Amino acid sequence: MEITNLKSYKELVTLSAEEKTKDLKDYLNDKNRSESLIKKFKNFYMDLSRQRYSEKTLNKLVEYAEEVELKKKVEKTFMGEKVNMTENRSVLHTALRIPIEKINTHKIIIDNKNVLEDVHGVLKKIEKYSDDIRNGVIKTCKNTKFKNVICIGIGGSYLGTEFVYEAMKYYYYNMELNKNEKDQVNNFNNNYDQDNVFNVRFLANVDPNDVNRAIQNLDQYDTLVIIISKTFTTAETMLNARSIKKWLSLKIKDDENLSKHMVAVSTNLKLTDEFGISRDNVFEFWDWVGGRFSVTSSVGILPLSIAFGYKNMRNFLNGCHDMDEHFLHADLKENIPVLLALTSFYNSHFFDYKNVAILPYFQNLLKFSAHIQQLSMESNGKSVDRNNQPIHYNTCQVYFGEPGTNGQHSFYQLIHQGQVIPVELIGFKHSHFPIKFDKEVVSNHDELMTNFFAQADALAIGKTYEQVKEENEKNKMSPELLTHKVFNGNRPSTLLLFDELNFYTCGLLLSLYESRIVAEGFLLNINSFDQWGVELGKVLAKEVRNYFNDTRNQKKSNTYNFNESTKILLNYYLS
Amino acid sequence: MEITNLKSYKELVTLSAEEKTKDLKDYLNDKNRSESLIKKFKNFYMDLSRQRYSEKTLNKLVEYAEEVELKKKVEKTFMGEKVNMTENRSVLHTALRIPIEKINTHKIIIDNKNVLEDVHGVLKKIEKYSDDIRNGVIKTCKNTKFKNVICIGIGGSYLGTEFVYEAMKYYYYNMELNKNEKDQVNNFNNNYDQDNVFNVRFLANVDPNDVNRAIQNLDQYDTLVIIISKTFTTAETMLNARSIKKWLSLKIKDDENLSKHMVAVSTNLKLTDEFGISRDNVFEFWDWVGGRFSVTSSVGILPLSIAFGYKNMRNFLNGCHDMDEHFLHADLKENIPVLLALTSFYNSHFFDYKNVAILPYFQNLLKFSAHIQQLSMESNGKSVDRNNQPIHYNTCQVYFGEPGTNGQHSFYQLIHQGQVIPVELIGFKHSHFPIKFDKEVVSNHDELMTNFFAQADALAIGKTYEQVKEENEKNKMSPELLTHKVFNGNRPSTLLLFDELNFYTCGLLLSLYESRIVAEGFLLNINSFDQWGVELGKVLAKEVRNYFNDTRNQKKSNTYNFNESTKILLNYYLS
Repeated sequence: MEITNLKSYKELVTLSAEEKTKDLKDYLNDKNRSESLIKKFKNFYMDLSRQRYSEKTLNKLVEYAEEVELKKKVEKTFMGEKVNMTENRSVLHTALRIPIEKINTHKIIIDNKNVLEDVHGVLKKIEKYSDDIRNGVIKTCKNTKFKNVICIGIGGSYLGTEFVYEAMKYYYYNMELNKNEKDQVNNFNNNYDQDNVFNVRFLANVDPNDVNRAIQNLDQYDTLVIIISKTFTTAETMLNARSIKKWLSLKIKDDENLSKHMVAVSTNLKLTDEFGISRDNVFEFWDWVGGRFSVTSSVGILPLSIAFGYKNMRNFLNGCHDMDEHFLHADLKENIPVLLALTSFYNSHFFDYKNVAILPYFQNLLKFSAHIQQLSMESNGKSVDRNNQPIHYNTCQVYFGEPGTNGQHSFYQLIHQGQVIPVELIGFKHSHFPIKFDKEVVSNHDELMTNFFAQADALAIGKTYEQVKEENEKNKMSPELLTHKVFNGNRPSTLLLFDELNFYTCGLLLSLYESRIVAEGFLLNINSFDQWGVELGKVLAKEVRNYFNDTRNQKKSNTYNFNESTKILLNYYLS
Repeated sequence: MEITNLKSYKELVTLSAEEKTKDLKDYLNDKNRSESLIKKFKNFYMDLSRQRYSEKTLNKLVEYAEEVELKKKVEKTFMGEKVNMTENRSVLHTALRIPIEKINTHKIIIDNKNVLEDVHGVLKKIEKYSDDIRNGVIKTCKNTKFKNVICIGIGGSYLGTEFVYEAMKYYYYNMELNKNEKDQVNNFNNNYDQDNVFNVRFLANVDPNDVNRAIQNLDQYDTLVIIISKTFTTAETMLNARSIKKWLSLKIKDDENLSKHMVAVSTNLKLTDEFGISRDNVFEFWDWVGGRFSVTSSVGILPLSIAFGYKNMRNFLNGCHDMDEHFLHADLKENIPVLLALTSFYNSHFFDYKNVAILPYFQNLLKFSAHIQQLSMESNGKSVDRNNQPIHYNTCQVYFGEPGTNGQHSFYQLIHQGQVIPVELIGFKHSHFPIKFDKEVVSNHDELMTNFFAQADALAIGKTYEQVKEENEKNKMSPELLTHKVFNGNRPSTLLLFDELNFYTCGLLLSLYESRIVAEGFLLNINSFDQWGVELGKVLAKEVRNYFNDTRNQKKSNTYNFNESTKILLNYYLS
């Protein structure tokens, strides 16, 4: 039986029909409702009050989570049970961030071995290697300190890493290297050309234009190359790795010097060996770590500990861990990722809102949305349930976004007056670079933040035809045009307000979304952990590859059966 | 009367219901249909064959364009008629790219003046100024050549510019500065630290973290600052301008030296004067240039001619112009932007596909999607028709995307197996940085391109349960799991294949989308040219601004009426 047949789902269909006749502006006058829909965990508030439900409807959503046995399923995941039912695998990204003091108390036995011993064996290796790179114990072939890091990887092998890298770099440069303090503003004399300011680049696209971007103004002698691929056979990553090895070899000709400049994050020891990577330079991860959940494994912990130091990355892991513990243990009504997943499920299923806008009011979060896109869409963009039945109900929404105020000046016209798009706004009390001049009405960070509060309220409340008509008493615009100025309101939003974006809080933010996606897959009754949808395109691309090979070299080999359109475009492409 | 009442619309409702029972795989075996749905204009092919229509249904879409008088409306726009009916304004971004030889033959008289004289007066000023900056005639306060350009502007004042900047920079560095030739590959010795390699930065967010990113490792003495704002009062832009002027003044203390480092793109001559910008340093644009259509005015032409030289920008303008001429003059059945707009309208209205994925298989197009998002969403994300009637039918889709293969490794799981998302794939025959090693099966650019063809075909054809079952004869996966591997297909795509991404072709690409959006607004019967939806959020943010001002300074002023949730979060934010 499908989720749509559950008693609590059928009840939500009728409750949502009544919710559609209610205005958010009226709900926002109820202080009791606001107090119930605003939750606090550590250094942050989550505000669900601008969502189209009464406390009674949210209680029914909790009854739905109970009816699908969400807590039982989340617990099985954390315990190491084979919840990835199509690949028959465990899902243990949460084990990556369990701290050393819990190695025995929080043990997870897979194939008669405590997996936390493997987790910590790798983390100790990263701490040592990154400390050695940063202290100049490990040097380049010219006996100098490394200055650049090229990370080569696709999808999950870099998206999470780039999100964290861009989010944290200025906190690290400003608060740590430049020792900026909260009472001080206008730190324009901050130095960015000093020790341990690594020029980190992500070589993700197989497009050779991306190799061009990766190598731009870099000296091979200052560059460490990290190749991220579980199999060490990934087509794009490995072609990029071979290309970057050729670039390194333009200057670094000796194999032993070349091995000082290359590292791998992989388990294929045979292939890393063949590539010329030393054994001390291979960092492992496990099959129970999904690509889109891999940033807390060596995939992200190794390049981020090189860039920022292991101590900072340990704090990030503690953040992930504390949010994981909250997700597992908190009662559903007080469980932040669960309530966020229930809200998303409610908007998509009962209002048919098939989009989510991820809008952090923080420019350093410019790469967060791109990571959330894979994490959400690749996990939950499915059409077959956990009972192997093809399904027709809504699965994952389309996720998109740009940091505020950028997204605000780009596409909010549609968010206010076009199709309804639920938004998730993320804001902080403090900047990574506070600016304030004496004559200004507000600090620049306060100016940014006026929009964080106002946008959420404008979406919820709108502006009626009569309010537009009242303002027109002075404007005197032609009255037939007034309809163009109406804001219907009832456009939902979630507000996430943290005190500061530090390493610990960035961990809380990552785990919050990883937890939300895991909870949502169980609510949708789909497998969040596989990705069978990526196969067809790869198979067909291999056929085009062979055709390109035979055509470019004018050498017959393979049989081709291209459709009529592809034959016309291939002829143009190859002429 | 609404568009939904038109004879041809009512006919499309019934034709689309039959189209839903037809498979793209069958249509793709018809060479005649493929030849009809593949169009050629200059140096490119547009392939509409993987769209869910027969040639008969596309002819009905053309009858719909005729019934809404699309050609009459497009002609009125090009002629300078006040088609922006809510603001009573002309829409003349197409006049920005009319070449000098057509100044009289293609004249447009607005307020008894040929607007082409104003267009060319500004273009001549840009050519002279950019030539002078690039030849070192115009120097810094230290009598050296400028090295950096900080563009300060929001929304339309930078999105188009950043798209073109990122798209063209490597073509300019590789083909022009390094003189790379098409027969040669592996140009790893290309030099990027030479004359006229400008370090262009875009300061768009009011977040002070963006000021930090803009000034990172820059010397005030090498930096030219361009402030882009029609009114010179835009809150975010002007706070950023004041902040950057303070940063410049840390080293450049004299007003006359400060004026050598500052330029404005504005019409408010009183305010540019007050800011300390010299009269020769103010570049004008007109009210008939919409922000999201402003890249071909001084907004984009000035910073891009500094970065690349006016001659390159003149070729970009010629590209825009040639596509504009095609859009205006081509018969509807042979009109590329019209057919693209009709396809978009058809997918959204008749299939209820409310999303568009913009997927260029070219890393240098990494900023194209962000520009297309504003251009589409802000123009067409409306809910009131041209007859001032509130409407309930679909308007602009949600636009999103990442360049291929990046987007491919991120969210294509959903595009293949989750909700149906029409895609627009953009590819080139040549790279900006060709790479090829002797032992490789294909050049890196060919490897990228195998995916361009394969993805379009995989989306169209899918893979049936019986094809999955046949492959399982060897794999022997548990048979109940086979449903997870099915690809339903019939997922539509448009392919755009150009020979090369040069300045002229980048102009063709920009105009193609500007033309498509203009055509689509007329098909939707909405006003593509206004943006009343941005008002409410600004008004409410000003109230939060005053509250922040009174609270931070502990000084009473204004009356506040915040809802119950905002009061709770404001208290947290301010404590």
